Amino acid sequence: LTLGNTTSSVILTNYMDTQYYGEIGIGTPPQTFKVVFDTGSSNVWVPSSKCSRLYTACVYHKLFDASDSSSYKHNGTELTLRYSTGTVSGFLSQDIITVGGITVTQMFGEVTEMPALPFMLAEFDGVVGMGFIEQAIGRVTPIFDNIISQGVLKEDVFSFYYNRDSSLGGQIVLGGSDPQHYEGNFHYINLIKTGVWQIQMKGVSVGSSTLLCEDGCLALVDTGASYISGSTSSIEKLMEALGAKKRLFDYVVKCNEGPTLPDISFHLGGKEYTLTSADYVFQESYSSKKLCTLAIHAMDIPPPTGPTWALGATFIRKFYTEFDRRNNRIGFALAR
Ligand SMILES: CC(C)CC(CC(C)C)NC(=O)[C@@H]1CNC[C@H](N2CC(=O)N(c3ccccc3Cl)CC2(C)C)C1
Ligand SMILES: *[C@@H]1O[C@H](CO)[C@@H](O)[C@H](O)[C@H]1NC(C)=O
Repeated sequence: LTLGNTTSSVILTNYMDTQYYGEIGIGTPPQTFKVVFDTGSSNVWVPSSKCSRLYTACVYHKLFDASDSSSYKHNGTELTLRYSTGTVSGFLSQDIITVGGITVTQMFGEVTEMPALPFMLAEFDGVVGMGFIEQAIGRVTPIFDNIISQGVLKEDVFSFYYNRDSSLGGQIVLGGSDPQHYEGNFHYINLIKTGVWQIQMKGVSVGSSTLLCEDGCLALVDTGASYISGSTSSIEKLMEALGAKKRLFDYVVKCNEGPTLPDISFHLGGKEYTLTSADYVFQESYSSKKLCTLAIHAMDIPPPTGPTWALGATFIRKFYTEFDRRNNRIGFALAR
C-alpha cells in the first residue's frame, strides 16, 4: 500500500433525492457519462454503442463508442450484472477512465442489453461500483483498487456526502473526507468481513413502542441505494407502526399524517443514528387528500449477503459517510 498526498473530489448532482451522479470520461478523446457511485457493487459499466436500438433505454442515454477511442483495448468476454432491481448485460472492454481528475486504465463493461424498466427511469448513464473486488462480477478489478495502485491517494479511503436540496448536489472525496460537510467526530463500526461494505446493526427502534432487529441484523451501507430497506418481514412491522399502507412498490401515508410520524433510530457500533419524519417522508403536501411516499422500501437481499437492511441516500443525506478500506471499517458523522 503506497500512500501519496493527493485527495480528489467528484461533484455529484442530486436528482429527485433518489439518484446522485457525477461525470467520468472514457477513452481518447474523452466520452463523458453520468454515473452513480455504488458501494453496493464493484463493477463499472456504461451503455455501449453496440446496444441494439430496440432497447429504448439505450436510445435515451450516452453510448460509449470504441471506434472513436484511440486508447481502447478489446477483450470481449461476456458480462451480466444482476442487481436487486434489474439486470444489465454486455461484454468487457478496457480504456482510460478519468474521474475527479484521476486518470486510470479500467476494465469496464459495455452494456448491450439494458431493459426499459428500470433504466428508462435512470437519469444516469452508468454505474461505478465502489465495492471490494470480492463482490465484482467477472473477477474485474474495481476502479478504486486501481487508483490505490497508483499510490497517489493520501488515504486508502473515500467519503460520500449527499445534500438535501435536490448548491452542491453531493460530493465524493477520494483519498479522504471533507470536514466542510460534517461536524462532530466520526464514529466507526467494523465490517462483518472485508469484501463487503456491510456492518453489524445492534437494533432498530421506531418511536417508543416497537423494536425491530432485537437480536441483531446486518446493515449494508449502500451509496447506490436511494432508500433505506429491510427484509419484507421487517418493513411490514416497521410500516405497521408508522400507519403507512403498502402500494405496489413503496409505502405511503396521507400527507397530513406525515409530520407526526415517530423517529426511527439505527443502533450502529454503540451510537444512536436517528431520523425524523422529515428525514424519510417526501413531504410534498400537508393535505389529507394526497399520499406522501416514504423513503423506506422492502427488499430481500439473498445470502450470503442477505437477509440485510440497506442504508442508502435517505440515511447518508443525514450522516456523512467515510469508507475505510485500510482498516475495514465505516465511519459516520453528522452531515451539514
Ligand atoms: C444486493 C447486493 C449485495 C448485490 C447487488 C448486485 C451485485 C452483482 C453487486 N447489488 C445491487 O443490486 C446494487 C446495490 N446498490 C444499489 C444499486 N442500484 C440499484 C438501482 O436500483 N439503481 C437504480 C437507481 C435509480 C434508477 C434506476 C436504477 Cl437501475 C442503480 C444501482 C445499480 C446503482 C444496485
Ligand atoms: C480479458 O482479460 C483477461 C484478464 O483479465 C484475459 O485473460 C482475457 O484473455 C481477455 N480477453 C481477451 C481474450 O482479449
